[PDB]
Amino acid sequence: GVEIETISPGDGRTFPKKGQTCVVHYTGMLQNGKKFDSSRDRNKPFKFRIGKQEVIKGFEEGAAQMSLGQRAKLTCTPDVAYGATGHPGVIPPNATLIFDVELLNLE
Repeated sequence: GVEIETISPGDGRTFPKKGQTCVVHYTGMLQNGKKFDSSRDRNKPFKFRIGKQEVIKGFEEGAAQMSLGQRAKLTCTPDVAYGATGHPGVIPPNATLIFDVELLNLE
């Protein structure tokens, strides 16, 4: 389950498609917890493409449901990202993930 909470401004029409390399200022957040990941710290805004299952499934479905300039807010279910496994040391099992995602992309 991917739930989108978009901070309004953007264009609403430039949607990511297959084979398009896109640029996202993401920001990770644990529900009832602190941050765990941020592109704002490294300031390299994470160039990635669509259609290769590179990212987790909760972040993948929310990427296609945004547009250029928009500022959404993800709520990733445990089963789509790590809730069975848990990323060792960083993500516990059965974790519900929160993301601040802005789509300032190319292509």
